[PDB]
Amino acid sequence: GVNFRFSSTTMTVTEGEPVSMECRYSRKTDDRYLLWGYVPRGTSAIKQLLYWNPGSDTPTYISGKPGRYRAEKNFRQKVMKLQIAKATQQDSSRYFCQLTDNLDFCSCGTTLKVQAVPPSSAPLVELHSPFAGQLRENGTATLLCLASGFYPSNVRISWQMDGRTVTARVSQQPMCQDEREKYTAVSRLQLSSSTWMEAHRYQCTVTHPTLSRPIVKELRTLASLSLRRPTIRMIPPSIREMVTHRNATLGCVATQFIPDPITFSWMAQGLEIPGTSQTLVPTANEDGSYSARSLLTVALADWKSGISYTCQVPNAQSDPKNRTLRVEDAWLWKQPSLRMTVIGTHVADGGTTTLACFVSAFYPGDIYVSWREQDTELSHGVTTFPVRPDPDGTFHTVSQLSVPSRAWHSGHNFTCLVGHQSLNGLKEAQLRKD
Amino acid sequence: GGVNFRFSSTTMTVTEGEPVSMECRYSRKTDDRYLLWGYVPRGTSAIKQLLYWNPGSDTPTYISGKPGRYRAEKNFRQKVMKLQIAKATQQDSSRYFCQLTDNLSNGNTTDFCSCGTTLKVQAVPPSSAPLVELHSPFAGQLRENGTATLLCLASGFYPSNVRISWQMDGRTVTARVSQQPMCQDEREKYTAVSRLQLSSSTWMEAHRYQCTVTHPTLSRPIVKELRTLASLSLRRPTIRMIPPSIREMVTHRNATLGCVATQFIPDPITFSWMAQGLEIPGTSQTLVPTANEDGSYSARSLLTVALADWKSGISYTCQVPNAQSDPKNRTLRVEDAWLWKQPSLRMTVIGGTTTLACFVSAFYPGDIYVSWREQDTELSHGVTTFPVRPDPDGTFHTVSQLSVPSRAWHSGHNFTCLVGHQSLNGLKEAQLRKD
Ligand SMILES: *[C@@H]1O[C@H](CO[C@@H]2O[C@@H](C)[C@@H](O)[C@@H](O)[C@@H]2O)[C@@H](O[C@@H]2O[C@H](CO)[C@@H](O[C@@H]3O[C@H](CO)[C@@H](O)[C@H](O)[C@@H]3O)[C@H](O)[C@H]2NC(C)=O)[C@H](O)[C@H]1NC(C)=O
Ligand SMILES: *[C@@H]1O[C@H](CO)[C@@H](O[C@@H]2O[C@H](CO)[C@@H](O)[C@H](O)[C@H]2NC(C)=O)[C@H](O)[C@H]1NC(C)=O
Ligand SMILES: *[C@@H]1O[C@H](CO)[C@@H](O)[C@H](O)[C@H]1NC(C)=O
Ligand SMILES: *[C@@H]1O[C@H](CO)[C@@H](O)[C@H](O)[C@H]1NC(C)=O
Ligand SMILES: *[C@@H]1O[C@H](CO)[C@@H](O)[C@H](O)[C@H]1NC(C)=O
Ligand SMILES: *[C@@H]1O[C@H](CO)[C@@H](O)[C@H](O)[C@H]1NC(C)=O
Ligand SMILES: *[C@@H]1O[C@H](CO)[C@@H](O)[C@H](O)[C@H]1NC(C)=O
Repeated sequence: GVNFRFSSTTMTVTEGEPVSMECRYSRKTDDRYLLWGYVPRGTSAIKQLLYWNPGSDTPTYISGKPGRYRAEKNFRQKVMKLQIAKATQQDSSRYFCQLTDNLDFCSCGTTLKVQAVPPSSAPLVELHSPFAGQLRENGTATLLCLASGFYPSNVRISWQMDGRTVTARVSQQPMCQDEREKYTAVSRLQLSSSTWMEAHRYQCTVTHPTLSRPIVKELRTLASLSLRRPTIRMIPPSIREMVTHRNATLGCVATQFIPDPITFSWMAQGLEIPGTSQTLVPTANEDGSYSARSLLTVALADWKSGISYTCQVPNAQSDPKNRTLRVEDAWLWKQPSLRMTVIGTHVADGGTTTLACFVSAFYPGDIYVSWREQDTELSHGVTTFPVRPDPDGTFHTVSQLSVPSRAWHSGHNFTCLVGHQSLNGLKEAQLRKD
Repeated sequence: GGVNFRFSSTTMTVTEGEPVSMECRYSRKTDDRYLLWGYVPRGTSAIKQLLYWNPGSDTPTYISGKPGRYRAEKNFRQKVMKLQIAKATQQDSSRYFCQLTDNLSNGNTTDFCSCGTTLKVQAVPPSSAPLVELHSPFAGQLRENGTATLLCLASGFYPSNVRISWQMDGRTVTARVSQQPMCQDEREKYTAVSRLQLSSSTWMEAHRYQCTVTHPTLSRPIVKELRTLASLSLRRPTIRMIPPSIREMVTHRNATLGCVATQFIPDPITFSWMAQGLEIPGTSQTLVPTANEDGSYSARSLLTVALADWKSGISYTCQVPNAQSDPKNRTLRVEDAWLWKQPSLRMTVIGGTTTLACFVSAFYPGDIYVSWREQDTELSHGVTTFPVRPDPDGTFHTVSQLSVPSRAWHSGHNFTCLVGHQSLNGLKEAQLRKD
C-alpha cells in the first residue's frame, strides 16, 4: 500500500478549459479495481472519484456531480482517462490513478494547476515608413505595421493602397507572446521604387474582437521630387566680357533634386568640344534642390559667327530649346546710335558739369557704356542707367558722367565708348568744350 | 499485486546539457521496503533497474557501483526520493519510474508498485542575430508640432540577452525610455521593442537620435541614427515694411503703409497697427496668407493714413502674434524733415522724332514721380522714366525722356516736365519750347 506522486511533474490548465489526465498500466489481467481519486483542498486523504470493476469498462462514479467528470478505461490500450469538463480553481489538487484488489493500494499521482484566463486587451497599432516627404530619395521602401499588447491572438492585419486591398509583398512574421501572455504581431509591405516614389494612399487595417471597428492607420504620400527631370538654364555671354576680354563665356546652370555630382558636356554645332566636359559638385538651395554651374569660353569670332552651343547633363530634356546659346540672326541686329550732350553749365568753384550719352535704336538690349577722359578710363561719376525697350522694337538708355568743372573748362576730350554685339569694335563719341 | 503506472498526461522537458532533477513523494510511514529508481531503455518495454536503497538506509546503492551521470538522494523524513542527471543527453529521453517492492530480483516480485513519467530532451536553439529598425514620425523640417515617439525594434534573435539604449547628441538618455516585456515566437526567437517619448519642444528641435542594440551574436553593436533638422514651423514670422509710394501720395493724396508677414504655418495671420505705440482702432485684421515657392506662406496688410499724419513724423508699427519684440524693422516713419532735398530739374533736347530729356537731381529720398504735359494735356505715350540712381553726394538722380514727333516740337508747343517728391507740397514744373 503506497501512494507515489511524481512531484517533479505537474499539469497546467486554463480556467474553463477541459483537463485530460491519463495513466498507463502494465497489468495483463483485468482483475483489479482501477480508481481515479483526488486529494481535496485542505486535507491529506485521497478521496475517491470513480472506479472500474475488474473486467468492466463501465465507470462507477461515486462522488462529485456526474457531468463534471468523464472517465474512460480501455484495457486493450492499457489506458485509464479522467477528464474534467470545465476546470475551476478548486480543481487545483493532487490527482491519483489507483489500483486495488478490494475496497493493498498502489497509486501514482501528479498535481494540477489552474491558471486564470488572461485579460483581453486591445492591440496598439503603429504604422511606420522611411522618409515619406517630397524630398524623398530614390529607392525601395518597406512599410511596417506593428500591433502590440493584445489578447487573444486572433488579430488580422491587412494592407490597402488607394482603397484596393493589397496581397502581394505582404509578409507577417510569426505570432509572438511575452511573459504576461500578451501577443505581438508585425506585418511588412515591401514597395518597389516606382510605386514608392508615386503619390499614393497606403493603409493598414487591424481587426480584433476587442474592437467594434477596425483600427485603420493611413500614410498619404505625394509624388517624389526625385523623379523630376533636371532643369537646365543658359546664361548668355556678357557684353562686358565680349568687349573687354574679347572672349565669350557661356554658362550652364543645372538644377537637380539629387545631390550627386553633375557632369556637364558642351557641344558645338552638335559635336562635343574636347577637353570641356567637366564634373562639378552641386549646391543645396532653398526648396531643397541642388544646383551646379559650368562655364565654357569661346572666341568672339566663333560666337558672332552663329555657332550653336549646346549644354548637356545626363537625364535632361531632349528639346535643345532651353539648352542652346546662339547669337541671333544677323539681319535682326541694330547698330546703336550715340548722341552726346552737356548739362550743368571767374568761373572756378567746385561746380560739377554732367555729360550725357544717349544710346538708342539697338538690338539686342545688352550694351556696354564707358567713359574716358582723353586716354584714361573713368570709374568715378559714371552712372549707366538700365536699358529700356522702345515701341520701335529696339532699346535705348542714357549714361551720365559727373566731372568737376575744372576738367571741362580746361578743354579735355571726354569720350563716350559703346560696345555692342552688332559691332566689331567700340563706337566712340567725343565731346570737348571749345 | 504488481503494477507499473505511468502518468502519460505528464512529461518533463530539459534542454540538452542542462541537469534534470526527478523527484517522487511516497505515503509509506515505515522505511521497510526497497525503493528503487528505474528507466525503460529506448526500444524495449521492460523497466531496467538503475539504482536502489536498502530498507531504512538513505545511502544510495547504485546497480552499477558507480553513480556516473546519475546522483540519487533519499530522505525518509520528508518522504522524498530525488534522482539527478548531470548533462541531459538525447538517449536520456526515456520513461523513468520510482518503484517500490519488498523483495528484489526473482522475476515476478508480486509487490512491484511503480509510478513513472516521460523525459523530453530539447536542443539548444541556434543563436541568431537581431534585425534592428529605428522608426519615427515625419522627421523633416516641415514636421508638424506635437509630441513624438521614436521606436527601436529588434526582432529574430537568440538568446534573450539583448540591450537597447538611446542617445541624443552623443549623451546617453534614460528618462522616458519604455521597453515592453520581451517576446518569443514558436522558433524560440525573441523580439524586443523600445520606445522613447519626446515632448513637442525637443522633437521640433534639431537633434541626432541614436538607438544602440548590443547582442552576443554581434561582434560590433548595431547603431541606428536619425538626424532631424530644426523645424521651420516654429520659426517666428518675418515682417517687412513697405513705405508709401510717392505716386499714391501725390495723386490720391493718401499714404498707404504695407506690412508683409511671412510664416511657415498656413494659419490666418492677424495684423494690428499702432500709432506712436498706441493701437489704431478698426485696423486689426486677420487674413489668409498665400504660399510661395519656399514652403512658407506670406500675407500683406495695408493701412491708409492722411498725408499730414504721415509727413508729421508719426511712427506706425505693425504687430503680428508671436513675432520679434524689437520694433525697429516693424515700424514705418518718415525721415527727419531737415534731411529732405528738393529735386532740381534740368531740361534739354537730344533728338522724324525729337526726344526731350528731363534730368531730376539732388533729392532725398529716392522715391520720385515724373510726368509729362503738352501744354495742358498729360502724356503717356513715348514717356520713359529710368530708375533712380544714387549720387556720391548722398542724394539721388534720374532721367526721364519723351519721344515726340517733330511736328509738335517744330510747331512750338510747351513741353512741361512735372516732378512730385516727398520734399514737395505740390508738383515742380519745368517747361521747354523751341523758338
Ligand atoms: C485721404 O485720406 C483722408 C483721411 O481719411 C481717412 O482715410 C480714408 C482712407 C478713410 O478711411 C477715412 O474714413 C479716414 O478717416 C480721406 O478723407 C476722408 O474723405 C472722405 C470722403 O470725402 C470723408 O467722408 C465724408 O466725410 C464727411 C465729413 O466727415 C461726411 O459728411 C460724409 O458723410 C463722409 O463720411 C472722410 O470724413 C474723410 N476723412 C477725414 C476727414 O478724416 C480722403 O478721402 C483720402 N483721399 C482719397 C482720395 O481717398
Ligand atoms: C507647439 O506645441 C507645444 C505643445 O502644445 C506648445 O507649447 C505649449 O503648449 C501648451 C499646451 O498646448 C500651450 O498652452 C502653450 O501656449 C504653449 N507654450 C509654450 C511656451 O510653448 C508650443 O507653443 C507650440 N508651438 C507653436 C509654434 O505653435
Ligand atoms: C531607384 O532605386 C533602385 C534601387 O532601390 C534602383 O534600382 C533604380 O535604378 C533607381 N532608379 C533610378 C531612376 O535610378
Ligand atoms: C580668349 O580665350 C582664350 C582661351 O581661354 C585666351 O587664351 C585668350 O587670351 C582670350 N583672348 C581674347 C582676345 O579674348
Ligand atoms: C523652355 O521653357 C519654356 C517655359 O518654361 C517651355 O514652354 C519650353 O517647353 C521649354 N523648352 C524646352 C524644355 O526645351
Ligand atoms: C533689420 O533688417 C536687417 C536686414 O538686413 C537686419 O540686418 C537687421 O538685423 C534687422 N534689425 C532688427 C531685426 O532689429
Ligand atoms: C508756354 O507757357 C508759358 C507760361 O509758362 C507762356 O508764356 C507761353 O506763351 C506758352 N507757350 C505756348 C506756345 O503756349
